[PDB]
Amino acid sequence: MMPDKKGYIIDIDGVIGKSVTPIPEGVEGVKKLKELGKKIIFVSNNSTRSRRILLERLRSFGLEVGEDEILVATYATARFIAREKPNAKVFTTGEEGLIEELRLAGLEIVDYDEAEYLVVGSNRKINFELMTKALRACLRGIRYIATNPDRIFPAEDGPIPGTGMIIGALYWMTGREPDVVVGKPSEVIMREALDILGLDAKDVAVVGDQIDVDVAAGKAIGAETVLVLTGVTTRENLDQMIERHGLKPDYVFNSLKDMVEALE
Amino acid sequence: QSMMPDKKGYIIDIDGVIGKSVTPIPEGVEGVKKLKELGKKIIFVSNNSTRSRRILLERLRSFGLEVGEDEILVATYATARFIAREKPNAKVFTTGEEGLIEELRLAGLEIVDYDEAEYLVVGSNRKINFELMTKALRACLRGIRYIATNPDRIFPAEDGPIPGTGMIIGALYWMTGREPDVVVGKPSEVIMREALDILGLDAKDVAVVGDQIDVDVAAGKAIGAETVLVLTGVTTRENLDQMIERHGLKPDYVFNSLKDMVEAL
Ligand SMILES: [Cl-]
Ligand SMILES: [Cl-]
Ligand SMILES: [Cl-]
Ligand SMILES: [Cl-]
Ligand SMILES: [Cl-]
Ligand SMILES: [Cl-]
Ligand SMILES: [Cl-]
Ligand SMILES: [Cl-]
Ligand SMILES: [Mg+2]
Ligand SMILES: [Mg+2]
Repeated sequence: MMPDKKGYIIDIDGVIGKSVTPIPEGVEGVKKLKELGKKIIFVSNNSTRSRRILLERLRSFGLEVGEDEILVATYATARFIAREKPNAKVFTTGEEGLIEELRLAGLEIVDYDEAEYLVVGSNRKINFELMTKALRACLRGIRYIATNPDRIFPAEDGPIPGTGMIIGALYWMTGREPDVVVGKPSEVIMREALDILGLDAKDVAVVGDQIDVDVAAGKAIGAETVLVLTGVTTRENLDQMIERHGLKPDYVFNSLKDMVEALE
Repeated sequence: QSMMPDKKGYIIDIDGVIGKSVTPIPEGVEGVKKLKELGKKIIFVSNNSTRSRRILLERLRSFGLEVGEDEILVATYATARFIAREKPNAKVFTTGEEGLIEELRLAGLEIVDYDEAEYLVVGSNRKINFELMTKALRACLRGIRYIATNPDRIFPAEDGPIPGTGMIIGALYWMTGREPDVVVGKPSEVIMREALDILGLDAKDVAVVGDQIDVDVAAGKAIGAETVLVLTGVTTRENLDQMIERHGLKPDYVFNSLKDMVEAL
């Protein structure tokens, strides 16, 4: 059996690029998928970059990509809120790229005492007072959205905290988890992706480099899952990752290029 | 019971009882003076993870109290000595502030980076940042022995709730699945049994006095000591029933202030 579908939900980091640098076989793979006429949407959990920046990044990899072909957690979070409550007042722990999207969606950036929504995103400049403000917003009982649940972001010099750090802190202090988690493996971003694709899950494959994020995301919407080995998961650690995370992908390929070549 | 039975010793919380931050509570200060005149053994037990024993001694003396080193057991000191006893000169990595670092050094411990540490020591830090949390994460992931100064999730500061040391505990648990191996501060038995061992008294002869049901009353219950709640701090006459209900525990005695407890003997 081959992973031959009408549409593809494709993770960026570890599949198509690593930070600002392209993964050559990932790029080749996406180009050939596009040439075959498949519908593609890139889905990213990035909580600090705007849709604009990631579109520019993909184009710098040599890809032809339109606005509708990228769904990033910053944008998806802002949108989600704007649909619920146009011009909502939001207090955020997050960074400029998230703030950019919140503003583009018509939302008003305010302090915790004025907020209608608490929006948790990662912040490299997080500090004790921002955490105090988030704590108090939490205790006010206002609607609480998180951009993505990632506990640990796998970086080259080692693990660093993800948005999950703030989520964890707030849960421990108040007993409150987010009302809504947007990013993978949440169904929120995934179902929005299906919507944008205009396809049901049976006609979609979800492609990524993390079993706990991408494969779990596919499982959550009942789409077939493809794990590539160009990112976090390797030939060396594959069996251990399957064990650690408790899920097996439907397919494993060295890179996206190999997945596409399996369609011929 | 409106009257207080005569205990040989007292474990007394500071914040909300004797002072609020650097400001004395006159009825608390007077209560301590009177207990000392009665010849009762006293130890102040504080969950403060940012201040050294040196600084809290100075603070109590600034309230006009005559207090010795052995009469204060603060979580910074208690944590450092707990570790040093287990492993003299242990290498430690900490998230804490200068006050904790001071006590760790005074106990003979070596402050090192996360990759060399034998213990992870979690204390609150008002200058907490992403780099420090990265370091803590990595120390935590190594599986090394992990001690927390105190478990307080929320610290009841004068101008509204602020995060406690439990913020960092919470973050690390969520990211790694690990809770501290040992929690030192109240309501943990660790600091409380050390207090009993400084007093040279069994719990049956000691009352534990504080302003928080979830910390001070819980602490006394954990060692089987009678509990006294004063109303000079977090708990008030107005919110008392709400606090019993929220925290799920009843103190043995309630007095408006430490002075009133002492007068009821
Ligand atoms: Cl980035
Ligand atoms: Cl990304
Ligand atoms: Cl392209
Ligand atoms: Cl993240
Ligand atoms: Cl203080
Ligand atoms: Cl204190
Ligand atoms: Cl200090
Ligand atoms: Cl604290
Ligand atoms: Mg990835
Ligand atoms: Mg207190």
